[PDB]
Amino acid sequence: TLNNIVSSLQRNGIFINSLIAALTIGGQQLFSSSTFSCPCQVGKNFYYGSAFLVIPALILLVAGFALRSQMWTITGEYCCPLECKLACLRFFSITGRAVIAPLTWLAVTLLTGTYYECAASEFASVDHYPMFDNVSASKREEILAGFPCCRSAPSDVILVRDEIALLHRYQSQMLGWILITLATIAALVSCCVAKCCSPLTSLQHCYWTSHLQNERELFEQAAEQHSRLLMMHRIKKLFGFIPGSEDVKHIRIPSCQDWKDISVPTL
Amino acid sequence: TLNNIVSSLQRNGIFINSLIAALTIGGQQLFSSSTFSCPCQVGKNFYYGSAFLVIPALILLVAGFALRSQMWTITGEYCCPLECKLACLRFFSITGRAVIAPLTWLAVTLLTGTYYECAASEFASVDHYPMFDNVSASKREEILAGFPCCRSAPSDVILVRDEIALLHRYQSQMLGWILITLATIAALVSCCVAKCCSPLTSLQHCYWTSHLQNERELFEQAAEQHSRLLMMHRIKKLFGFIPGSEDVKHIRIPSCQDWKDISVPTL
Amino acid sequence: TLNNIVSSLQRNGIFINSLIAALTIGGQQLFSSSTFSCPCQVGKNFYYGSAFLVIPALILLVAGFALRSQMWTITGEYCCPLECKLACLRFFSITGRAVIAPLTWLAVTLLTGTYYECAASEFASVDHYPMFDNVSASKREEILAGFPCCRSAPSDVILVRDEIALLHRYQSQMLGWILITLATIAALVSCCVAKCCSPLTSLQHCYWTSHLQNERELFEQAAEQHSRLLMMHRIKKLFGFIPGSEDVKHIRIPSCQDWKDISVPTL
Amino acid sequence: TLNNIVSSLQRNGIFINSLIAALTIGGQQLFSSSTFSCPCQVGKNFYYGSAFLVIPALILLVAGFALRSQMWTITGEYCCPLECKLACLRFFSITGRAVIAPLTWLAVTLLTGTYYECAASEFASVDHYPMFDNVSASKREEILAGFPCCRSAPSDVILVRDEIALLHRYQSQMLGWILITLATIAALVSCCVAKCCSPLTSLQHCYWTSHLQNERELFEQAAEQHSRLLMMHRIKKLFGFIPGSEDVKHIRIPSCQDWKDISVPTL
Amino acid sequence: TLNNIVSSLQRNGIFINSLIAALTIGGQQLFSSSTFSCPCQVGKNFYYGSAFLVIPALILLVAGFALRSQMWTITGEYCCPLECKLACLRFFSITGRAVIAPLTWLAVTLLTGTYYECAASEFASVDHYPMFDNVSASKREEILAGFPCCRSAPSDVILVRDEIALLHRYQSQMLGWILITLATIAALVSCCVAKCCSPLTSLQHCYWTSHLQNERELFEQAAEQHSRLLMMHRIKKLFGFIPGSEDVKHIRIPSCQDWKDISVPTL
Amino acid sequence: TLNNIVSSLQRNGIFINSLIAALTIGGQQLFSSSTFSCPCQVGKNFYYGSAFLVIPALILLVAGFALRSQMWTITGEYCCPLECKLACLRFFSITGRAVIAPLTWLAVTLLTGTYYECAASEFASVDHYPMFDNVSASKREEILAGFPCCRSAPSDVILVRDEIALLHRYQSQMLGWILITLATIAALVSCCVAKCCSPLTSLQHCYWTSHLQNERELFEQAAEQHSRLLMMHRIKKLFGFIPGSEDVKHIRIPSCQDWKDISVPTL
Amino acid sequence: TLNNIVSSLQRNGIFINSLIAALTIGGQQLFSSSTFSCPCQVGKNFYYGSAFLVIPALILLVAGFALRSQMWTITGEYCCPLECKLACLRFFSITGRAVIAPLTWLAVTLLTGTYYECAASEFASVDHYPMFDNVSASKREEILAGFPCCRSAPSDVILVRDEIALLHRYQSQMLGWILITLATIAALVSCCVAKCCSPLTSLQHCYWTSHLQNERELFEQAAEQHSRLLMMHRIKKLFGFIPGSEDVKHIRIPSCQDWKDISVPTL
Repeated sequence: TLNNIVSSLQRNGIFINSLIAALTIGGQQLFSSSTFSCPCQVGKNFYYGSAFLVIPALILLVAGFALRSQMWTITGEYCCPLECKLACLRFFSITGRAVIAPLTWLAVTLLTGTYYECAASEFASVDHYPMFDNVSASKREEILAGFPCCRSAPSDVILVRDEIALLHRYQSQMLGWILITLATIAALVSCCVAKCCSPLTSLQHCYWTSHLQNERELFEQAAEQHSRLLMMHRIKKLFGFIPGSEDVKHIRIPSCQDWKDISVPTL
Repeated sequence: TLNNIVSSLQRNGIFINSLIAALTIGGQQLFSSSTFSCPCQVGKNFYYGSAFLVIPALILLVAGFALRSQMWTITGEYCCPLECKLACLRFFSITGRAVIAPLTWLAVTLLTGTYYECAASEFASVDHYPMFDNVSASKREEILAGFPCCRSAPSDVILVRDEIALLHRYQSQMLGWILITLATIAALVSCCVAKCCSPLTSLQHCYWTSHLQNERELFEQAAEQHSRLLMMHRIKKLFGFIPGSEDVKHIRIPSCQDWKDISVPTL
Repeated sequence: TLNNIVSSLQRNGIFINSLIAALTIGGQQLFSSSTFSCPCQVGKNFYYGSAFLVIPALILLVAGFALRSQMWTITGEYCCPLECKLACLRFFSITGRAVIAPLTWLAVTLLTGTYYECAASEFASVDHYPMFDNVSASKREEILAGFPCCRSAPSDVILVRDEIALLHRYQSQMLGWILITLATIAALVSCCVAKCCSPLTSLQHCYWTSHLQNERELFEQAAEQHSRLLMMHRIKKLFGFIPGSEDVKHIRIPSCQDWKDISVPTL
Repeated sequence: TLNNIVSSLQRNGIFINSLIAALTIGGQQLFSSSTFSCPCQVGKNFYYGSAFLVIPALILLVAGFALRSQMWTITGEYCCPLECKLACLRFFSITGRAVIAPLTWLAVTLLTGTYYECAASEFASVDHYPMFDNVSASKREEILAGFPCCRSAPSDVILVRDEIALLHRYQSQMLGWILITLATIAALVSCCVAKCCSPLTSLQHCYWTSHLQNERELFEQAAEQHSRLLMMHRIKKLFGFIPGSEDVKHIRIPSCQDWKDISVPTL
Repeated sequence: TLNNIVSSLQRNGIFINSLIAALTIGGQQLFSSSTFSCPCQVGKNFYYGSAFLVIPALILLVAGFALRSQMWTITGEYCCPLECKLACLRFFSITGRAVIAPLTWLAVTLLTGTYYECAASEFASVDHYPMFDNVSASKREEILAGFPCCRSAPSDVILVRDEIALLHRYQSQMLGWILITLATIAALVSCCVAKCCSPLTSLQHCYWTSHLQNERELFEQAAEQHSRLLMMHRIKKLFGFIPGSEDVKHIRIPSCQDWKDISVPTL
Repeated sequence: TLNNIVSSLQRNGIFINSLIAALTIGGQQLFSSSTFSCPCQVGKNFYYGSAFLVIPALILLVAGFALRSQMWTITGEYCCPLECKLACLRFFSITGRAVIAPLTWLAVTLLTGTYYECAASEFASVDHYPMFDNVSASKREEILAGFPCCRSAPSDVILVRDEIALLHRYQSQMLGWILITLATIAALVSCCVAKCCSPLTSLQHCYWTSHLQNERELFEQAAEQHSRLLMMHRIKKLFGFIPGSEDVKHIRIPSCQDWKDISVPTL
Repeated sequence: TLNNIVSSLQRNGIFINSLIAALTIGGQQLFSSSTFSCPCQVGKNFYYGSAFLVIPALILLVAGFALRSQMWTITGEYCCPLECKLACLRFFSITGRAVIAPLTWLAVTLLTGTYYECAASEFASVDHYPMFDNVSASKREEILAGFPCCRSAPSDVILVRDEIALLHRYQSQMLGWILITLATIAALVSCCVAKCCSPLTSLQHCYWTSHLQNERELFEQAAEQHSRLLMMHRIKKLFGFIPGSEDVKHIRIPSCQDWKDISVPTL
């Protein structure tokens, strides 16, 4: 009964996607909490924030594609009629499974806002501030590059610092919501177009998916068993008894040519 | 006996709806407690409050529609007599299941009132207040935009601040109740009209719903088994034995054309 | 033996009603403790108290009616001799089950008294108080509207405040008892009239109720099984084997017209 | 063996009565501890104490009568020889079960004495007290109405207050004992008269009570089963198979008139 | 059922790789936390940081290759047509398993950044610093070599120290991301080329891998059993009974030449 | 099933080696923590550090060789063609098992560095230090010999002390890494040469190892049983019954010569 | 299965030796911690340290020899060809088991060093110390005899005391290592010579040891059973029934001579 509910969960797309999203959230939380500190330099703040913001998204997307064995088969079909559309639909389902990780990472990282502040702490528009008039441009880049990591300046500076930080957090969370909404809308219209383009009815589709899963599992079982039987026959020929046999009555001593023979697997 | 009560709960619309509502409430509580802070800017306070207030409602509604497989089938029927009314009724039941999430999120978020204060902290009507007479309009937008996040001004300011906050909380909770009542009334009249328009009697309807559930489960079971049998026959033809067979007496070595053959699934 | 006592409790009207009442009490306690604060405005105090006092009662009553499936059947009978009286009696039992929630909520909320103080904190009769003579009417509405939420005024004000609060709590609890007594008396006379009007004897009534419960459960079981058998025959016709069969000897490959055929359920 | 001792307790009148009394005591304790505060007004103190003292007694008595199904049957007999006396005896046993709740509530509430002090804190006889000579009658009602809730006056006032409180507690507990004794004596003489008037011997009575319990349970079992059999026959006629049957060989498709037919239950 | 899921995990490449990565991370954390301290010398800081950075990577890579028994067989094939490509593919899978450890160690050690600071604390570009103008070159190497381990100098020195440390941490984490991205991209293009060059189809490949695993396990089982049977026959010849036999009736005392005989195993 | 996984672990070389390494690490940690203190003499510091560093390595190596029973058999073969190479390979496997302990002890003791500081605290190169110019050579050996155990001198001395200690820890850990790398490289090239020199194929080798293990276990079982049977026959001859027999009917009293006879075991 | 692994451990020489060593270590630790205090006399310090150092070693060695029953048999053989060498080998194995205790006790006691300091605290070479020049020889023995137990003298004395204590601890631990190395080397060369001198091959030896163990256990079982049978026959003769018999039909009353007879056991 345990394996019953195990497979029943395995089929559930919702459970697998929720697990992927929860794992991404937790991993991102730990990762940010431990290994994130702003450089607080002048030219290198941007790249530092954008790397954490973007790179793991690409990594996780490429992982979500490459870790699906079915993707390799469909690529082999493409790599050097109806079948084209069916391949497109399988690749579509693969994309649906894979895309959940980069977008959840991006959404949680933007909603938290910590990365964005560091990423765009130099682009702050400072035109109506009383302390920044006299300061030289280079000195301006220096004072502007210090705000996110820490505060050591007088109270007026920490005031303007907190105001800029609040503005940038707002911008970050707004980007997060724009991305969430755009992604859900795109996924909806994409499922709509996929259903519209499908040459199958609503019943043939279920038979199709079941056929795919059963076909893969059955061919792997059969191939493994047939190979084992052939190997067991090669060994019975060489030694003179079947490996599983009990109380074998005839044993054949191998010669010096038989070893040479069984060296090669005949593919 | 466990799966007995599991399916018995699965049928219960009341239990599923209560679970959806409890999960939405808890998720909203955590979400608000962790990632909510007002920008306390001048033009950007509104959008920030309205995003949290509205966007997750749209997200959850689109989710409640799209996650129901039956909706995809009915759309396929619509996508390029009595059947039209039956499709309308199924889509109606789907809507009934889906609508519970956005309205519970909206009701709990309005009753709590925290989002509304930030959302409409600029529109405060300040005409009979003694400190706001002399202040310039821009300075007025600046002092008005600071009240929700924190208080650093003298005691008179914190007094007027607390009064405005109480007024806005009142308005929020009133909107919450208006929405709850309007939604329940609309749901009631909608179920009434649906029952009135139904061409079925009170008994044919039960037979209908049972037929729908049984039809879907049975066709998926049958299709999966038939596909497995056909695949098991293709493998018996290629290898020479049935994958489940024990003590197979005849094994056929595949040729170089058979692999080419079994490459294609014949759809 | 577990399901034995489970159904035995399910039949018990007393247990179900006690559970409904306990759940309403607990929910009201939590709800009031968390999301209740007085606006302490001038015109908006009343509506705020009356909403919490009244709206959930209407909500819970409409819920207690609409969540009973039998009510839908009786409405369908009414919706576009002896049977009329029997329908009246069933609807009466439904009302008996449903009414327990709004009245328990109202009784507990009035006995607690917290809502009533806020609801009617403006209507206080202030004619024999020494501080309210000179105060202007608008200023009077302002001082009167502040008493429930908090006290910041001198000791004389907190004295008169506590006195008004005690008077209003008294009025609230008295209303609570009047409502409890009126409701119990009405329920008693209503059960009396229902028994008096019943055209059945004391024995035919038991047979009647048992007939109703058995009729509903049996027709749902039978209809579900018959639909499953018909579906299993349609699938045997299409595929060539019965879904439950083991070691099927004849498999029929479907054609391109059979899929079209089984697309429609024949209702 | 569990249901054995469960029914054995169910028969025990002593256990059921002890449970009712313990539940009433605990409920009264919680109720008084949470929702009881004196108004400390002038004209409204009395009604406030008398409501808590009396109303729940009436409520619980009407509940103890109305919750007994047998009472409904006997009323139906009365509602529009030996049988009259037997009905009187059944109604007598019902009264014996019902009366335990109001009298236990009254006894515990009077023995505690908290309600009585508030109920009769205005009627105090103040004729030999040195501070009450000069005070005007209205001022006297004001000072007299403040004693129970709290003490803020000088030490002489708190002295006379504590003395009045002790006197009223004494009166309350004395009333409690008078009520307990009167109730037990009345119950004793009432059981005596009931035994004296009973036209049955000491053995016919046991057979009678057993007959009543067995008659009710048996008729409900039989009626339910007979109704189920008749319903199962109506369904066999409509569908063509009995709902419990396994491997049904003949299935009859219903026509459009059969649904109309089975719509009505034939009562 | 335990060994079922044990082997099912054993097959999972993802689980084994995740376990290797987690173990490497934990071991690196402990190792760095306990046995890492900078020498804070002048010429020897570099080698000290580069050893920890690089050497364990080489060690773990050579371990990941050498601990795979299959690698020894393929090397024996190489050591003094289609088979060459198949050997290349097996060696490729071995590389895929092995490479996960050195790159995870390098990535975690660079992302942490502690090693890099010590490794390149001498190469700091000091051209625009006010305290380093006058200092002699040798004294410069001395002050520059002290920053990572500890701070004892005045506040200006600890300021410039913290700035250099932040710059070097930035450079380290950037190198970490460059390495992660380059490694994932190389692995992707490498799997692509391997799939492109594979002379097998998508089905022959599964049969191939299953054949390899079954062939190895079966030949080891068979060889062990055959050797045991031959040994049991040599012992039956020498002693006169089979080691497992019960109630042996004939025992042969060995002579002084038989011991000489059984001394040699005949290979 | 327990003994199943017990033997399966017993075969695992990796598990046994990991256990040996963990035990060596823990034992070394305890040993160093409890019984290690520097003498802080002048001529005797070196020997004291080198003993702990080196002696347990020799001890553990000789133990790893001598505790393997197979080593005794191969030595007996050597002690006063193909067989020589096979003996070399067995001795090689023994060495592979044995070498893991001394090198792990050496690596952990060097990486920790505590022993090395004491071992080479006299050889410190003191040529560019301001306090050591004037001090006489003997006094120099005295001040130099005190640094590791404790510090009682002024702050300048503890400064130079900490610097020397850091330098020596660096040298120790560098030696540790050099030893680890040299050992792994030597083990790799040694396994390579052993595989290259092996006159067996990749399959004959598995049969060989299995033959060795089975041969040893079987001959010990057979020899023990045969000896027991012969002894049981000597006792049956002397006493007149077989030791395991039940309900022996004939008992023979031994004479005074039989005891003399059974005194000798006939070897 | 429990006795299976119990005997399997019993055979393991390594487990028994490890247990002996652990028990000796723990016992020595407790013994030293509780009952060890230096006399701090002049002539009696030496004997006190040497007793604890040496005597328990002799005790434990004599115990390890005398507690082995096989040693008694071999001594009986010696006490008033090939057999001499076989006896030598058995006595050798006994020595191997016995020697582990005295050497572990000596090694742990020397490595700890506490005993040695007390044992040789008088022999300290005091020739280059400034306080010991003037002191008279007897006074020198008095000051020298006080250092180990406690310190009450000025700081210069505690300095020279700690230095002497460190020197003596060094000497102790060096002796410990010399003893460990000498013992392991002697054991190795001794096992080598024993294997070299053994007239048996590598297989006859296993048969020999198994024969010895089986011979001892079997003769004890047989002798016990035969004696029990003879005793049971003497009792059957005297009483007239066999002690284990059930429902004995014939009972013989003993006479006054039979008691005299059964008094003697006939040896």
